[PDB]
Amino acid sequence: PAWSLHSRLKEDTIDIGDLPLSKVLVIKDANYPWLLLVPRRPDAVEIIDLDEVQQAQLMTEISRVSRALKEITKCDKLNIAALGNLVPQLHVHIIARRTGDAAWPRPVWGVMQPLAHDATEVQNFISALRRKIW
Amino acid sequence: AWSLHSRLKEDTIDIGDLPLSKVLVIKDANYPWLLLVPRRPDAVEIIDLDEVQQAQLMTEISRVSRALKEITKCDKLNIAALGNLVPQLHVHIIARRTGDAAWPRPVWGVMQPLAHDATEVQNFISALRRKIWL
Repeated sequence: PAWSLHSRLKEDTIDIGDLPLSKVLVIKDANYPWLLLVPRRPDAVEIIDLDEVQQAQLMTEISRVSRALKEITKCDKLNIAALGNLVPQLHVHIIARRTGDAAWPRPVWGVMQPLAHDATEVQNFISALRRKIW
Repeated sequence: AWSLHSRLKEDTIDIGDLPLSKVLVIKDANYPWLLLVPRRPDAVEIIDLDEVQQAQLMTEISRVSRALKEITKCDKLNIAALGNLVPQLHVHIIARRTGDAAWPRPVWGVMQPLAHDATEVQNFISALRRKIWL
């Protein structure tokens, strides 16, 4: 079986690379430093749809990526979530939060209209991420 | 020695302990809603846990989320470590249904909490204990 990224996720992200299990994506909303991990298992919707090895690997990847994100952003608090009420394909949000951000202290989802990235600001972000993760 | 954060204690009912995490039911009957609270003093982020603890946390999230989906026959699980207000690391595991009060939004802060009926929550608790602890 072959894997491909859900079209809704593809539309809302910038592809920055691949880990052993997960595709690594930057969300195009610039309100927050916001990544997705998308495990490359066909038909996976819930974490428990992954096999045991893959579940363990997903935790390793959440650990690695969330630490890199906190180091780059010096954020006050990480938010990590697998929600998927609208998009079936298993994806894990990893979001850097700050007390001064647009949604604080609430969770980000649905609070603000998405902000477009400045191309230079996001490339610096992506570069910093690539160096730390890989 | 580890202790549950006062706000978590106020908002939950204690249903038992796994090797790493305390298992709690949220006092909001709008959703079948659990917390896993790793019993590591001072833990705030998942990355504050050591590698073994993070691995066991994934095992416990998987076990509890599978049991919850089996009991509730829910449409979708939502799993999240947010912690914007309460520093102590806790993982929400929530059963979502298309007919629920917040659907399709994430639940947090949407609706006023509902009080549990004492019989229905006890039955939910016993059913969980049977699945999780043999």
